[PDB]
Amino acid sequence: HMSYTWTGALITPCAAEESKLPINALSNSLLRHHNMVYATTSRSAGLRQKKVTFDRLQVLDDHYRDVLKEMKAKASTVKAKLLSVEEACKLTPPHSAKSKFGYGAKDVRNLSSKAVNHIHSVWKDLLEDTVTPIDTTIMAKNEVFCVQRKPARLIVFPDLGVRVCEKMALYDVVSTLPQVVMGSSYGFQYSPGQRVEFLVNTWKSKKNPMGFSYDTRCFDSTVTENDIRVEESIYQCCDLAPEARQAIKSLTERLYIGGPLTNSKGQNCGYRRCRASGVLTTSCGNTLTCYLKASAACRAAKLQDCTMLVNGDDLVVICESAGTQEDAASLRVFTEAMTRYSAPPGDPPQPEYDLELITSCSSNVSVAHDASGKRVYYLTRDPTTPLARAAWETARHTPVNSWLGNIIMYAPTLWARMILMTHFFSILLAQEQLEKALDCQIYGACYSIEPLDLPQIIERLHGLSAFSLHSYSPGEINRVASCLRKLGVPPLRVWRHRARSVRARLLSQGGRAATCGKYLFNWAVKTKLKLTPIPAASRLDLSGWFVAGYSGGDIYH
Ligand SMILES: O=c1c(C2=Nc3ccccc3S(=O)(=O)N2)c(O)c2cc(F)ccc2n1CCC1CC1
Repeated sequence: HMSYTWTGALITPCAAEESKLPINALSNSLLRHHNMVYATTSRSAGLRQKKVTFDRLQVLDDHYRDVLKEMKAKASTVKAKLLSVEEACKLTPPHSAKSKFGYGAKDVRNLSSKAVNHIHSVWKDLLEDTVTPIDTTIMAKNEVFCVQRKPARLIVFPDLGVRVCEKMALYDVVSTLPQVVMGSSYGFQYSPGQRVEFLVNTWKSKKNPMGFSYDTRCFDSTVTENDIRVEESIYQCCDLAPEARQAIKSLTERLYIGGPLTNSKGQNCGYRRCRASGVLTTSCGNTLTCYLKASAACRAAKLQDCTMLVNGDDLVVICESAGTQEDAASLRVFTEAMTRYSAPPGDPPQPEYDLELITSCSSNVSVAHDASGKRVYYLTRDPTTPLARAAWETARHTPVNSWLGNIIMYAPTLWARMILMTHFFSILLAQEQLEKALDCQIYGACYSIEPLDLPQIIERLHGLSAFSLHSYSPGEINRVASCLRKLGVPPLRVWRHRARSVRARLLSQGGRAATCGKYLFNWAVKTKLKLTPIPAASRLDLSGWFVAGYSGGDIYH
């Protein structure tokens, strides 16, 4: 029951790929250890293929079926609607990969006759045929990391026409069903601050809290045909139009369960029998399957008063401690059960008795103080990957601006405020591009955002306290400082000096620019200004933000 079979044809690129960090006049102001930063390319795709190709065995017991029955009971309450062709078209990113059949994303977005006629033909084919495997493209992702090299991850996706049809059939389902089935355990319904609140309140709900993260090794490749059919059975519990039931069956049989892999040159590379990383249901499917396996494993291990938090393949569990020795024993049983369910561990899970020591969604809770001196919890992460990616983006325009996503999601953090805000506002100022909209990605969806709207966006997501936090923990400060030394980034004292300059330059611009100076860089002046609620912030349409995850799902706004 192999995750993949291969022909020996290579996974090929679409254009020249760079692995070495490009350097321009701005690079050394941010990062001097250029050799630490690299991008993955198709040259490492063979190594990735070896890692993700293996046999999956699955033994399913009564705990698994009991949890599944409960999930299906909750799913039965969901009513989901078909999207119109127009609605689905307007969800397509402007720079989404063009179709092989003679039209592109902008043709889709404009509702061109050619595009709309083809989408109708694809839809009719889904209704009429529930058996023929749907072709997919396989490509090596180009992502940036700091050394200590990862092989490229693989992306697998069907044609643009099919992607639009997935939205028509499943957008409402994948946006609504997860929170109904999993309630407060569904992670993608939370902003960063909401996630912190849930984690803190859950920790406090236990007499003697214990928590752990669980890392499944190569999750997508552990997902079996069984798993994908079980997912479909959950979708079909919803109140759906008959037409939608048929399209969902067809997509499951023809696309989600598996299909042929074609490289960028049109050659057959092999066949997939595990999760595709580039379909609409990747996020919802991984979340449901992870929750199902983990909930059943909790029961196997007799964990007391378990509360889970699930975002795709990323899992956190907080429960009542039965003692340190008993806790470690329970985790072994948990892992054994997950392994039987085809979710074997990467790193073995570790019990933690301090909430700040748990990492999940690459992040941890930490504590700072607000302007009144109150202790406030907030979400942070190790800044190594953010800074490596920011270095790349200093010298190259990319389709997704990680620095922008990171400023939005980690606005309250020491590193996002002192380094990312300072560095990028200085660059944009110099080019007068503050008002130019940029694409970023949050929970898998693409947003087009004007940097000048950051103050209002931050206030809405994090509150005004994001502009006032200070007295960060020694642990957090020490981690940031050591990261800077590692990458050869100037120390925080240099960044404070630069932020005073950037703040003054923004204030001299007037308007929204001055608001950025005032709010984003109040921390850099000795005599702070008041900072009152921004009237524009109460006006922003942040509907669609933090409802669901759509990683690989080709979703825009
Ligand atoms: O977890 C993320 C995700 C995210 N997490 C995921 C976790 C598991 C599966 C799929 C995703 S995903 O591809 O949908 N995206 C982001 O897209 C993200 C983007 C930012 F710009 C900054 C931080 C981000 N974080 C950490 C923030 C923490 C509240 C959860």
